Amino acid sequence: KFPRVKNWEVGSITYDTLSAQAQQDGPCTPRRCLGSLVFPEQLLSQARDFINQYYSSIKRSGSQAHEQRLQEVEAEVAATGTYQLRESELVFGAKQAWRNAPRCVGRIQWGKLQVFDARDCRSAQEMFTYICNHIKYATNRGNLRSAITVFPQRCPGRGDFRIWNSQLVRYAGYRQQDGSVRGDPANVEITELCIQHGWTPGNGRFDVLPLLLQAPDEPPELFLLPPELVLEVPLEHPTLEWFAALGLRWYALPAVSNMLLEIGGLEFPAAPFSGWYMSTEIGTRNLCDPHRYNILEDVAVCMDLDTRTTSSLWKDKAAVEINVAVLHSYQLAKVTIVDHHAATASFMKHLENEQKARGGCPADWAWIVPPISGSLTPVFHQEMVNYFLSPAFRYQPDPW
Amino acid sequence: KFPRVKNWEVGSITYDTLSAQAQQDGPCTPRRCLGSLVFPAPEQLLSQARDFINQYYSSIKRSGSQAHEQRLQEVEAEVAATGTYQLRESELVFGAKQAWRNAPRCVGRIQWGKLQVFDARDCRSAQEMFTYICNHIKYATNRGNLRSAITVFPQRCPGRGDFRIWNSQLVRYAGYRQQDGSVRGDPANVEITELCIQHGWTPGNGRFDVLPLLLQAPDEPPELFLLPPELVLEVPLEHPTLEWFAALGLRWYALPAVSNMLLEIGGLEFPAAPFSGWYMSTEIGTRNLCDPHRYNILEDVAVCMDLDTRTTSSLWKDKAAVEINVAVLHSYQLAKVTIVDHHAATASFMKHLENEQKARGGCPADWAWIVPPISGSLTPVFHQEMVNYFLSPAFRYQPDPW
Ligand code: HEM
Ligand code: HEM
Ligand SMILES: Cc1cc(N)nc(COc2cc(CCN3CCC(F)(F)CC3)cc(F)c2F)c1
Ligand SMILES: Cc1cc(N)nc(COc2cc(CCN3CCC(F)(F)CC3)cc(F)c2F)c1
Ligand SMILES: C[C@H](O)[C@H](O)[C@H]1CNc2nc(N)[nH]c(=O)c2N1
Ligand SMILES: C[C@H](O)[C@H](O)[C@H]1CNc2nc(N)[nH]c(=O)c2N1
Ligand SMILES: [Ca+2]
Ligand SMILES: [Cl-]
Ligand SMILES: [Cl-]
Ligand SMILES: [Gd]
Ligand SMILES: [Gd]
Ligand SMILES: [Zn+2]
Repeated sequence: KFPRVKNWEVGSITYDTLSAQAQQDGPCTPRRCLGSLVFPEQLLSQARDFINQYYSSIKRSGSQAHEQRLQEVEAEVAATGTYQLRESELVFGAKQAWRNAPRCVGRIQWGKLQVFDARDCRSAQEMFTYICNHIKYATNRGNLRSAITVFPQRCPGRGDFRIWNSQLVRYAGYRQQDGSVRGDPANVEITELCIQHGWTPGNGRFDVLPLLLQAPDEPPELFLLPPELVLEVPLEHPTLEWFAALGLRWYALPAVSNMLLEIGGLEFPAAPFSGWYMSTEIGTRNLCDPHRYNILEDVAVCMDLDTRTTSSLWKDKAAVEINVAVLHSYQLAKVTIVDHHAATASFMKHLENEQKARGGCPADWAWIVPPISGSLTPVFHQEMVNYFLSPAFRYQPDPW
Repeated sequence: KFPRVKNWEVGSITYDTLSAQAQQDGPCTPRRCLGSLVFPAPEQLLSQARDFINQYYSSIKRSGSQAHEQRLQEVEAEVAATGTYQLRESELVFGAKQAWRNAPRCVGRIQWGKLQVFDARDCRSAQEMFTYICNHIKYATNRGNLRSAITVFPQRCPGRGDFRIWNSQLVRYAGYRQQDGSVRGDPANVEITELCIQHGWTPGNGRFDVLPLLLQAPDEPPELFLLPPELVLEVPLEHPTLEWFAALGLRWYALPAVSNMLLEIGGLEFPAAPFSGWYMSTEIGTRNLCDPHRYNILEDVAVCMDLDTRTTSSLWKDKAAVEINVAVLHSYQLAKVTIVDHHAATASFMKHLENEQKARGGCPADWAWIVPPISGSLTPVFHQEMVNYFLSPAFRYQPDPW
């Protein structure tokens, strides 16, 4: 009943007792495992259990304020069918939802998160101001700070607050008459929407898209980001002088804007959150994936590698140097970044901390292990258990 | 519906209808996924046997034929009289290929139809067992042009012990528990090393001493057999442009030959059935030489490369690991020993998935084992969603016989 979990480098054994509290159901069955797939009024009951967590979390369970909050939420839903979080409960739910994210390797940071309460928002012009506060605060001139801004919860009968962009900062993706893409291929859909709802297309490879913000029961509105607000890093290499001339750049702040936040039965469909980057996210996935910028062969040609036989490992050598360029360029510009060795070493520490805090830690091995040098990191050798705890971030249908 | 599967590099979508035919259950539940864990009766014999016979007769496009009806009836009668049955030779060849085809953690399954099957079911002693194995090693090594092969020893049957091969692989390097607590040699092989000494093997003291074989005939303690040095093809490691690398004095063996799994065909179980293919270079380069709990040479190579090992942000570990993998591929190709790099291996596996989709409507695959241990997202299988499940016939783990 309690999964035995082994670390093969060390030989250490633990048992995951927290997986018993798995509140929902994942995609796997005894017949088949689907862990590799990317996407695979009684509201009182969720509301009740989250409060118990909260008061247990502050060592005030069954106590005075515990029983009062319970009858409070009961009355609020009885009167309207929904209820309101205390600002502190909102802070706690935000951090827990990060803490419970099985696919995030950055969770050693989960206690330090800046929660911006924006539930008093209405109109997209106010969304936009909340967002620029967030962006300015989180960027902090390159010394990055984690943050989330929470827009009003979904409620019955009412529209919804949605940010149509998947991230707050995204490069455009233009299609050409030869079928291909100039810019970021992942953004061809959001880019044509931006154009169609007003935006004037640039023509470069790193044109920052506008924001398509949507307030309850109106069409979305464009909002162009001030250029001094969006901090970017020109990519250069410590020793390959031609690398800079490739013209590659990326942005400082990874800020995800299209995931739904869920707390004690409440659902916040706009709650963007930001941290800082792991270097492999930029250098390996964003620039070297075949369906993203796909620059691997360009760099290999420039390094004078032999590209007509797979066994010279030219793909591997070019990838490492692109990651070195990324790390060097962010450091040179004093923008917070973390390499996959340091990050995976801190996730090991987080697993050990959580093994003592709550008896385990939900983790998705395929997303924890970095996309280069897998077995050179300690998490490759760590067995992991993936389950869904609440509160949580979840994917959600596109707003169309 | 069946599980919808997506390739993110191409955009394409398939449905894995084959998984619906999964018999034995895996370790996952709707509560929790254990996909990352390494190691998580007459009427059931007949239903497995029946299903296997049906598979065979589909393979040769003779389903429903008279021979198909008669072989089912034949198997039914033998189980009713003896409680077990015997495979025809053709069923055994087909069964061994299907088990390979069904193995979710093997990336080299493009080759599953080209497998040499040695029938050793009439083996009667440990000496005959050793002779079958030397012939296997000789056939498969083939002086460096490796050929896939399996030797099937007699099946488990009631009232008699199993044939077993105590070694996990036919060729392994000794790992000597050093006196100060460390290890000289391969640390993965400390247990089997100590069992060889205790069974009368006089050990050496190198880092690359080939272990002898411990073979167990039914109801008998294991017997010790020395592999003839001329049978064990080994490759000295050198680097194409790092001339000091040869001074490390690194070697690895040509032939990867797994000897401790159980083969299961139509309900029958073969506790000894060693199989061998050829290496993927990351198994030697990354895992066997750079795992911290294996030969753990990564820091030493990095210093000799004059890399800045005092901070992770220079990516010295990645750089050294690449050159170790370069050395392995260069050294095998120089010695004329078959080897495949992880880009070629994973590209051929993508071709296999597409054939299997057309042939059977799916393919069981364990993503964490198919994605190679370096450069994952640079290979195409990284971006391929996969469904993991158990089909039979199958290769299975089994308890250590001691
Ligand atoms: C502060 C430093 C952080 C680092 C280095 C980091 C790193 C990562 C990485 C590498 C992933 C895998 C994403 C991918 O490659 O597609 C991920 C996923 C995720 N992160 Fe973190 N992250 C950080 C902060 C945060 C914060 C502040 C939150 C929320 C409060 C968060 C919530 C999540 C969630 C929900 C996912 C899952 C998204 C998905 O499934 O694609 N992370 N993170
Ligand atoms: C012909 C070239 C072959 C290549 C390149 C190859 C490659 C591999 C690799 C890289 C793995 C992962 C193993 C690890 O990381 O330890 C694996 C596993 C496996 N292979 Fe293959 N293999 C080949 C032939 C064969 C053959 C001939 C068989 C059986 C007839 C076979 C059956 C298996 C099985 C059962 C596993 C999984 C073992 C486990 O669960 O630990 N392979 N193979
Ligand atoms: C705060 C933070 C820090 C950090 N360092 N990194 C992240 C990245 O978080 C995500 C990354 C991705 C990319 C993976 N992929 C994109 C296309 C797809 F949506 F189709 C499937 C998922 C999707 C998400 F939703 C995410 F939250 C977030
Ligand atoms: C035929 C063949 C070809 C090839 N190219 N390669 C292989 C490697 O097959 C295995 C290799 C190993 C040793 C590596 N390691 C042992 C401990 C562990 F079990 F924890 C994880 C795997 C164990 C197995 F069972 C295997 F099938 C086999
Ligand atoms: C198909 C496969 O599940 C998919 O490529 C996953 C695998 N692991 C990943 N890991 C991270 N960190 N990010 C990803 O987008 C993915 N993608
Ligand atoms: C804990 C983890 O599952 C373990 O280290 C696995 C990961 N993936 C692997 N994949 C392959 N092919 N071989 C392995 O030994 C492993 N080890
Ligand atoms: Ca045209
Ligand atoms: Cl990104
Ligand atoms: Cl091996
Ligand atoms: Gd040049
Ligand atoms: Gd040289
Ligand atoms: Zn699973």
